[PDB]
This record gives sequence, C-alpha cells and structure tokens, in this order.
Amino acid sequence: APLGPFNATLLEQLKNDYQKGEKEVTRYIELQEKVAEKYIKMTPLSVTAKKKLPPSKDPRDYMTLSPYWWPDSTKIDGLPYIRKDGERNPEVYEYPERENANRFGDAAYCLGVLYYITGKEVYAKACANHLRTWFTDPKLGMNPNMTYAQAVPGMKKMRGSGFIDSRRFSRALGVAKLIEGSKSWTPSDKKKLDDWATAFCYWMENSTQGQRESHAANNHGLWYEAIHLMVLAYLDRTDRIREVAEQSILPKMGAQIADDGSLPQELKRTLSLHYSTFALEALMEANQITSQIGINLWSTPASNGKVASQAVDYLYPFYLNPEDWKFKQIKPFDQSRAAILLYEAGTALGNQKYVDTAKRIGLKYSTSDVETIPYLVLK
Amino acid sequence: SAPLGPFNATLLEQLKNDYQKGEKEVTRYIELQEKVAEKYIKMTPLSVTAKKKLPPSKDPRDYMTLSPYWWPDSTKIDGLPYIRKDGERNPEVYEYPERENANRFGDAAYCLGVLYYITGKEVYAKACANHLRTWFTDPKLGMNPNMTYAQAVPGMKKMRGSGFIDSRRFSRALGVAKLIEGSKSWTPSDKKKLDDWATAFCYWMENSTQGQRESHAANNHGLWYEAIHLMVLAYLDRTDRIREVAEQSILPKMGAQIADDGSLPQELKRTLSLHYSTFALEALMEANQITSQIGINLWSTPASNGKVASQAVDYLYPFYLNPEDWKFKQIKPFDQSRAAILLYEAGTALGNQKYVDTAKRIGLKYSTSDVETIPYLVLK
Ligand SMILES: O=C(O)[C@@H]1O[C@@H](O[C@H]2[C@H](O)[C@H](O)[C@H](O[C@H]3[C@H](O)[C@H](O)[C@H](O)O[C@H]3C(=O)O)O[C@H]2C(=O)O)[C@@H](O)[C@@H](O)[C@@H]1O
Ligand SMILES: O=C(O)C1=C[C@H](O)[C@H](O)[C@H](O[C@H]2[C@H](O)[C@H](O)[C@H](O[C@H]3[C@H](O)[C@H](O)[C@H](O)O[C@H]3C(=O)O)O[C@H]2C(=O)O)O1
Repeated sequence: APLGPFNATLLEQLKNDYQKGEKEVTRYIELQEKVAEKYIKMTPLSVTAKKKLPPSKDPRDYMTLSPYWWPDSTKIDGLPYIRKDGERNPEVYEYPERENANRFGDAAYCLGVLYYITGKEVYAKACANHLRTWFTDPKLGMNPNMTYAQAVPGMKKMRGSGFIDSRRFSRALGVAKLIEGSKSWTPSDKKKLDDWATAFCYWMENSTQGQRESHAANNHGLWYEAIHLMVLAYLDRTDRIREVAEQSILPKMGAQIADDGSLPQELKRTLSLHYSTFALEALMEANQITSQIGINLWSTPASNGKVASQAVDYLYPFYLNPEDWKFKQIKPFDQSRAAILLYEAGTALGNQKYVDTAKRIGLKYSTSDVETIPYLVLK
Repeated sequence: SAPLGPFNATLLEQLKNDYQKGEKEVTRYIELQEKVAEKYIKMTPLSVTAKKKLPPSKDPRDYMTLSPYWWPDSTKIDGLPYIRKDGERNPEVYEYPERENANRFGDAAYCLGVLYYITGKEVYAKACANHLRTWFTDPKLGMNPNMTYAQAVPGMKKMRGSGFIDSRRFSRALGVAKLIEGSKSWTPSDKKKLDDWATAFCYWMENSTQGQRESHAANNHGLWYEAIHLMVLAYLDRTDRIREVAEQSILPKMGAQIADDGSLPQELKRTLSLHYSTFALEALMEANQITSQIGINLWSTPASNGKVASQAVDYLYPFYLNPEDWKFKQIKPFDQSRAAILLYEAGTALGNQKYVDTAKRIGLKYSTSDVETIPYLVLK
C-alpha cells in the first residue's frame, strides 16, 4: 500500500482477500459499500460555508472556538472568556467547520480506502470531489494555515493549541495518495494538492503557532507530530519522518511518560483517562506511518530508556475496569476507544493479552464509524 | 402588590419599593441590572420561524426540536431509528434554532419585564413588548400555540408529549407580560392578541393528546407540566383553575413521587439523578411562586397520602452541602449553585433558617448576568 495514515498491513490484507473472492471479507466490504453510498451522494463541504468571518475577513481561513472556554457571566459583555476544563461550550457549534471538517474527513477517508480495496472508480471520483473542494479549489478550498483555530474571545495572546483540529482533515490528505492513478485524480489535481500540502507543511513548521505547538509538553505535541507525519507521508518525505520520530516524538515520550508509565500531564486534566488515551492515540496514528518505514514507536526507546509500551501497561487494568481509575474523569470513559488502541499496541508488541482484550471489547460488525473500516479483525 | 406571575413576588415588591425610595444598596444593584439589560434593548427579536429544516406540517411557525438524548444508531445504514443515551446530549439538537432561541427570547423578555416593573422606565416595556409580539402574536413571525413537534425523534413511530417541557423557557416570558400591562407600549390590542394566544395554548395543553399524556407523567415531566400550566393560567387570571390544579394535580403528583425517605425514585434511576432530583423540585418551586401568591404553600401542604414536599428537600439537603456524597448515577458534575435559589425558596416557605443560611453561604455572584437571579439580591 502507499504510505499513509492507516494500518497498511490490515488494508493490504483486506484488498487481497477481496480480490481472491474470500467470502467473509467480500461480505464485509459489501457492507462497507452500503455504508459508503451516502458519501457518493454527499455534497462536498467547504470551510467557506460560514457567516461570521475570521479577523482576516477571509472565509477560506479555518476558525473554531476553543471548546473549554465560556463567557464569564460576571462580565457585562462576558469577555474575556474563561476556561472550564472538560466542559465543551455549545457555542463551538456556531463555527461550521468544526463539524464539517469531521464530516469531510470521514467521507474522503471512507471513499479513498474503498477505492484502494475495490478499485472501483466511483469511489475515487467521489473522493476527488471532496478533496478538491476542501483543499484546492481557488474559491472554496481552505487556506493552508490554522491561524484562527480554537480562537478564544477576549484572549490577548496568540496560541497554537487549535492546531490539533487539523487531525480531522490531515487523515483525508493522506488517503488522497490512495486515489493517485485513478482516472478521476488528474496530474493537475495532484500537483495542486502537493502544492497545498507543501504550503500547509511550511506553515506548520515555521509559523510561531506551529513552532509553539511542536514544543507542547502534553498530548498537543504528540498530536502535532502525528499530523506532521501525515503531511510528510503524503509528500513522500520519508527522510523527514525518520528525523521527526527520532528528534521529536521519541524525546516527547521520554519526557511525558513517568517511571511508572503514567502520563502526568494528562493526569491533571478533568478528563484524565480520556486524555491519557488521547495521547496514546496520537502515538498510535504516528506509529501507523513510522512502522511503514520500519520504525516501531511502541517499542523503540527514548534516549532515557522509556518506551511507549510502559504507558499502555499503566493504563491496561483501567481499560479492563474504568471504574478503578483514581484521577479526575468528570464524564464517563468510553471503553470502546481502547479497542483499536490495544489492538494496535498489542500487535506491534507481540502482546497477545492486549490483542485478546481488543477483540473481547470489540467493535460492532455493522458500525458506520469510518475509522473502524480496516478492523474486521475486531468485528 | 405585584401582579400574579412566575417570580418571587415578595422579593420583586421589596426591590420596587426600595428602588423608589432611593435606597443605596438596591439602587446600585438595579443600576447594574440596567447595564446588563442593555444588550436586550438592542437585541433583534427572535422568532421560531428562523429555521431552514421545516417540521412535518410544513409550517415554520411550529416549534420543533430534537429530544436531546436520542442519537443516530451507527449500526444502521441510515442511523434510523435513533436510540436513547440518557444524560448524553446529542449536539444535533443545535440544528433546531428555537432550542436556544426560545431560551434567549425568554431571558430577554423576563429581564426587560422585571426591570420595567421595578423602575417604571418605558424603554423597558417597549423593548419587552417588541420581543413578546415577535415571539408570540405576530401573524408571520409568532409561534403557533402548540408543542406538537417539540422533542421529536427521527424514526420514532409513536407520538410523545415529552417535548412539552421545552415550554418553560417561553411560558415564563408569557407570565411576565403581565408586568408591562399599563405601559404606553403595550396597547389594549397587544394584550388581547396575547390573551388569545395564551387561551389557545392553554386549550392545546389541556386537550391535545400530547398535553393529556404529559399531564399524567409520573416524574419531573408531570411537575414541570403543571408549573407551565400555572404560568399560563396565572397570565390569564384564572385563579380558580390555579387553586384546582394545585389541589387536584400538583400536590397528588408531588405526593406520589416522594418515597418514605424523601427521595424521588423516578429521578434516582436517571444517569443525572442529582440533577433530575433538583430539577423535579425546581418545577415545584416555580409552581409554588404562583400558588403562594393566592395562599397555597406547596412546600408545606401535605398531599392526601401524608407526603409533603419539604421531605424531598430534607433528603437532598446533605447532598447540596456535599454533592460528592451522592450515591446514585451522576455522569456529569452537579452544579452546587443551583441549590442556592431552591433552598432559599423552600427555606423561606418553610421557615427553615438552616436552609436559608446555606442558600446565602452557597450564594449567587453579585454581578452575574443570569436573568433568573434578578430578584435574588438577598443571595448576592
Ligand atoms: O425532565 C426530564 O427528565 C427530561 O428528560 C428527557 O426525557 C426523558 C425522560 O426519561 C422522560 O420521562 C421520557 O422517558 C420515557 C422514554 O420512553 C424513555 O425512553 C424511557 O422508556 O422511559 C420513559 C419513562 O420514563 O416513562 O423521555 C426521556 C427521553 O430521553 O426522551 C428529556 O425530555 C429532557 O429534555 C428533559 O430534561
Ligand atoms: O488536550 C487536548 O488535546 C485538548 C483538546 C481541546 O480541543 C483543547 O485544545 C484542550 O486544550 C487545553 C489543553 O490544556 C492545552 O494544553 C492548552 O492548555 C493551555 C491553556 O492556556 C491552559 O489554560 C493552561 O495555560 O495550560 C496551557 C498549556 O499549554 O498547558 O489549552 C487548553 C484549553 O482548554 O485551551 O485540550
């Protein structure tokens, strides 16, 4: 499979069994095709579909509200907003690209993966329509920056924390590699998207917000590099992937994993079991890419000997019994998010207990959740 | 005496008197409230018709919302029929603009009407009236007097009345319209149209199948149904029905929902059981504000089965002191501040000084813009 943001071993396995006519996989993929029909019909979304413009006056600039920031009722105008960690302010739904970037990413990811498995041009054609409109269209495509992501009303300082919103469309950028060679994805489409991704990568690496987010000491820094690797893999910069893993990701794990395997930065959050998991999910998506060029992020040590498997070990009994979690968790933890994580970490580590638990938790066979498409092994 | 309506009339009367006498503490407080209310003077009046997705009637004037705990079923190709996840609000609710717009309207109209009653400034009555006309009576922008499509659920086959509870945000604004009668801005023609709207809404509430079913609900839905009912009846000056509703529906429902230890078993089985225990009593509290203005105290009057609402407060009081000791499901954090007004209301009605003290110790923030706290300077 081409380099991209997915378990390549599982995708290659699905395509091969589908091409041999294997009954269980053929039936599974035929279910997924029924699920994907809505994305063939879906009108492509654009970041420009908003009324309230960002301070640039440019509808092509992505803008969202940082989700944990609320108006202050003791201020006459509610300004400046104040932080309530773990409490999502419903005002976030006033910025259409918060949910539309998710809907776009799901649509393009599903369609590109189904084109890779089946070879049906109808999937590449629809994938291409979503990609062109979200990324490259000179009127409807988004500017390659995250300047106004997770803005906060009244906040004086610039922040890079909104960059983490990019993971919702950077997975779609990576899956675009899967539709290269189709009739629908022309050399002109590829050149424009190569150019967009080059500009997005430039902004990521050199803007102040990008720089600050690259140095964040919690899951923001881990997710930044997961996104970075998606952009770099799209652009075939395998040398850069090696450098990022060795000079950013591994040092970050070494600093963020404690000696007992806990993630102290996540333990002080109000949703601490969720944010411990979210950190490892960032490592999990990074590893899907690094392991396609021979770097296993679950078992490769930092310079201090700490390994990401130690973080899984610490959390494993709490994936078995979330009720035993002893740190602040002000909403219930969804055990199901452990399923793909424990499968990913278990296979990478040869840890059969992890894989068994991933299957016992499982995923629903007929779920339409697009990220579960490769994981028939869990359904 | 203040007009009959959905507010603590004793505190409102005391604010108006002190304000007219020039008392410093009250004058300063009301001047803050006036600064707060300025955004409502400028605010463009909202309308239920400001939606794109129309309801099955094809009438933009029909109120329609999504029942908040119902979600697409990902294991179905079209996600239909939706399934219930108690206590987990599905963000799709924000696709129906009147969910939050009925809230914003209710806040604007309540604040402006209360401030006209306290200050006598015509500017507050004029703005209040603009919001009322647009939301209720306007022949194009005003809502139809029903809740047929409130809290609909995609794929659900049966009709439900559970969405009626959405009415409490605008029925409080209806009640406060009584406060602007006599202003120059609220004409006799305006009052007549709103009287006719409220009469039609009252008919729908009482005689539609959805209204009848909600009137029979065995949990906080039944209590909120009658709290809303009293607001409509008080707006219409039907003091006879207020007495009958209190004696024949509210007290028997309240008595039937209270267990031997004072707990509310219908609310204890919810995923937000401390919230829904509190929410049940808030319905009784708002109901009592109206009944006690004609001499019926719902906190201390026993039902015919011997149960009295004070017993429910007694059960919950230690958990307002320490919400973490709550031993039932509460999958999101409980806001202790919601205990403040509840304990003041129940404490004052019962002569329980322990409750009132706790109410002030928890307190409300002096400068808050929350319109429901306007009468409660005693807590600020
Ligand atoms: O005030 C409230 O409790 C409201 O809660 C939500 O309504 C709930 C509530 O449990 C209702 O009593 C009703 O429950 C029904 C329903 O059939 C439910 O599916 C289950 O079978 O129990 C029934 C019962 O208790 O008799 O509807 C529930 C629902 O989520 O639809 C909402 O109305 C909410 O807005 C309000 O806060
Ligand atoms: O942790 C996440 O991945 C995350 C996702 C949400 O979308 C949102 O970005 C949220 O971010 C919060 C997290 O604490 C960030 O690390 C940052 O925290 C900074 C913030 O200014 C905070 O008040 C304090 O100063 O810590 C800062 C830091 O850099 O640690 O933003 C948080 C926020 O809620 O904005 O979590």
